Amino acid sequence: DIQMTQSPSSLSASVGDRVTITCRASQSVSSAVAWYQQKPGKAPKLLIYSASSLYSGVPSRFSGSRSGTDFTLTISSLQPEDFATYYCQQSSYSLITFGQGTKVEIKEVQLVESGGGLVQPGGSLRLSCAASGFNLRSYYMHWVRQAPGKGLEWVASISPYYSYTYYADSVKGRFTISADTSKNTAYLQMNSLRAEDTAVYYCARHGYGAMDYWGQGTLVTVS
Amino acid sequence: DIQMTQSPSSLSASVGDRVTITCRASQSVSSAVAWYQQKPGKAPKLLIYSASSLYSGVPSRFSGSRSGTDFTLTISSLQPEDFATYYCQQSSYSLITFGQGTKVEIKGGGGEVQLVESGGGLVQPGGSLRLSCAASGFNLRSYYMHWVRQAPGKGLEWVASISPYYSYTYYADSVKGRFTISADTSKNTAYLQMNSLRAEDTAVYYCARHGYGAMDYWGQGTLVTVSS
Amino acid sequence: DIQMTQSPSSLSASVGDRVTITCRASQSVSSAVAWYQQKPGKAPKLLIYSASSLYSGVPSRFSGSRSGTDFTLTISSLQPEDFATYYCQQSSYSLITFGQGTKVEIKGGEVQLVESGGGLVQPGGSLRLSCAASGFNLRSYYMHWVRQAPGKGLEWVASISPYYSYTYYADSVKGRFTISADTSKNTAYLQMNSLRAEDTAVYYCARHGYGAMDYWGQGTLVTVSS
Amino acid sequence: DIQMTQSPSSLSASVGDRVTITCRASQSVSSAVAWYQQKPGKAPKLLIYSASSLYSGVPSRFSGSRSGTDFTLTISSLQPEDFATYYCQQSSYSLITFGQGTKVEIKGGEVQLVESGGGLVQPGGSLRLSCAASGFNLRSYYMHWVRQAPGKGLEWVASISPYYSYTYYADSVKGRFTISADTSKNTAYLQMNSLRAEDTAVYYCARHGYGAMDYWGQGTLVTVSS
Ligand SMILES: [Cl-]
Ligand SMILES: [Cl-]
Ligand SMILES: [Cl-]
Ligand SMILES: [Cl-]
Ligand SMILES: [Cl-]
Ligand SMILES: [Cl-]
Ligand SMILES: [Cl-]
Ligand code: NA
Ligand code: NA
Repeated sequence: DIQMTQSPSSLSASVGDRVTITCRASQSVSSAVAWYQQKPGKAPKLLIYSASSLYSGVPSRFSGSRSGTDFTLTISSLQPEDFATYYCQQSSYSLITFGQGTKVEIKEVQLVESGGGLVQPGGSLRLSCAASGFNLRSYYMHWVRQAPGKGLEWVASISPYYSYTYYADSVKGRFTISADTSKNTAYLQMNSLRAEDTAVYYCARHGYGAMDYWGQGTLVTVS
Repeated sequence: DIQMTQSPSSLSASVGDRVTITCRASQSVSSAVAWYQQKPGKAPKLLIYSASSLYSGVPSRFSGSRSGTDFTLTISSLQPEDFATYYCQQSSYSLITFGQGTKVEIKGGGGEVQLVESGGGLVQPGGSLRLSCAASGFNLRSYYMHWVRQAPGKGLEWVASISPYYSYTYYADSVKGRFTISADTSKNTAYLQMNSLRAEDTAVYYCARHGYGAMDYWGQGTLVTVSS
Repeated sequence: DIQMTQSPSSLSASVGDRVTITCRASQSVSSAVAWYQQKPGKAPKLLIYSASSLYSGVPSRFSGSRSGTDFTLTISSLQPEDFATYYCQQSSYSLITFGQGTKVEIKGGEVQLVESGGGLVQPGGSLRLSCAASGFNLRSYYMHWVRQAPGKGLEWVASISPYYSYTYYADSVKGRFTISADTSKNTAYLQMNSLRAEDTAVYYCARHGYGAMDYWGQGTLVTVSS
Repeated sequence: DIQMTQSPSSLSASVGDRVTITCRASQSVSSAVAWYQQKPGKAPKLLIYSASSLYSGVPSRFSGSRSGTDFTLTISSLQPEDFATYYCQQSSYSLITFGQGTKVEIKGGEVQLVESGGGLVQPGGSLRLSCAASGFNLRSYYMHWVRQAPGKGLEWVASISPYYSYTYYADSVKGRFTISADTSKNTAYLQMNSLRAEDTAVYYCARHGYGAMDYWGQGTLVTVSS
């Protein structure tokens, strides 16, 4: 006797923004509505119960309202730890249902990797890393990869202005790192692809004998 | 002077949803605020002016609001032609400014038939790519699946097809020996392996489902650029 | 074993006109002919299949015919939303082919803006963009230039006032761009000097109205690179 | 010419704890050591560089140390946002390497729910899930099972009432699943019969509080596949 339709299914905002998520109750309506937050890999956490009551310990920028059939969760000033999937729940005397969930996502120096995908062993693949906010000719750039569930593994680096290259032993003679200064883009040319190459591939900018700026990564699955 | 901050920068929604987009004026405020809709490849179109006046011909499901510095565009029930990017605009007596834009994208989609291509990108001649087409709302095991491509400013060109239950493949002469079509029923996904790419392969690649001796459902397409 | 020759490749018509598009099957023939509509930036949409069957949800003003090797798509009364490109498809048991397409386009009285002059230059180069207006007296309105870098948002560039040609510029183009207008020719211009890579964008010209921009041109692409 | 060995591979701690992570350079050694934090599904963030320099905007509770070959990251007082995986990095003039990583995990308050029994079955098979409760009397609360298919949303499965053991079921599992409890042993159960591919999911146990579900277990994975 209850049904909840949640909107939007995802949204991207910036830190400090005001975000609203709606759940429309299209059958029986009551105030027995709760909101949950779920971080990737973890169980849900209760935010609000009885449609508008703040759960003990939950920060005050979360609040809930009901107007007619519409229940709304408002995050008043979005914080970096707020990025998660949010669910509404409605309860009747006989049933419980959940809305479909809303993914809330983040977003100056910027790096964007592309090129990943599901690929066949033995073939070749080019990865790209598009830089903005800086001239990557003036920086060492790095590729670092991470197989699923495993650690960071440095793959290759290329030097500023002279394009000297450095490689991990594990990819030497198979991978070539390069860059197009005119396009402010760095590249990774992967040859003779194999199962160990399955990984998220990150591009990172050198600073301080370290890597201070990272892209979000592109997934390469070899199968 | 004026400055506008638009949020969210993007949202995904479904047909029937009520969607709200905010623009905060951080300086001078008047009700001289307008909203525009822009579709890909197209000029912007005016939706609302003077913060709440609907422009002639715009559907009544679009409304504009103001509360202090906060201006809002509301779509009361999202329709399939509403997926676009939206911009607010503020005018002063000496300056014009726009918000950064909000993209409204289609969600995915439930039990509705949907095709989503991916894998496009820029490659040098001789390079290779593998396109994927992820199906939702139906099992591609039961249907012929097609790839069709369109070079910029040119016509539709059939690329390849793959049959159900038997995996028989069919290719245009222009890609024989270079492209391979396949399907993975367990992932409900079709693929186009593209080897030995040349400049003339530059195009938007669409995946399409067979129905009625025709192609009844189509993806949004993925762009492939082959350039030296 | 199939081949489709589609005619015409383009045509100009008015709302309310009857429009017909033909595809001749030059090789084997069957009833397996379909017709599609495609609008700029969108995937094709199926209109008719098996030469004459109307696809669910398509308006009845669309119909498909066949006489011999010739298949025809008829739009009994063109509506504003029908301006688009149309394609026939033919299938055999071994092949699919598409006709080359027919663009159905609009032809007075209506407000129109048409930008031109875009092109590719090196940093430090220059271009003059022009915006030809019809349907209204450009001298009576504020005219604007707005640009959009690829993948990015709209950015106001410059405005010119009616009757007095007072000019207004965004800070990013001050001292480099000049807006002007020839009212006797109903054309606005954007002289773009000292170009830099960040000026790369589609440039639109827009008419002022209601404190906003009610009519825009289709834009002209400017690319600056070394 | 460089190699880092990181320990522990994982540790469990509470908010307010002092926590230390060690990386031993077993080959050439220098001050060129950095520390990174990474949260699930996100890129690493730089914390410390040159073994002891705090990157701009990193809280002062993070500090880095060196004793000979051993490099140590210390979090003086663990905060909720610090539960993450941490990595050390060493650079030479020719190579970069990373430690194997340290997962820093929350310990468990008094309330715990622990699901077990998840596993792999063929369509038509059966499983019994267990939910062990501690820190509260299960007899006095509604208990719920809620599941989540990979990359999808929460779906309520079943609930059982306190003191009278009334049961409630989702339509999608009616006639296949049975929820039960053993109050004397503080355990709830979900018997899952006649399984199908669509039942594949992480299954959570949850305690009723305030008309909602105030405590959740970490869930147990069920995979149904031919
Ligand atoms: Cl190499
Ligand atoms: Cl490939
Ligand atoms: Cl060929
Ligand atoms: Cl003809
Ligand atoms: Cl019909
Ligand atoms: Cl009609
Ligand atoms: Cl005007
Ligand atoms: Na010139
Ligand atoms: Na059932």
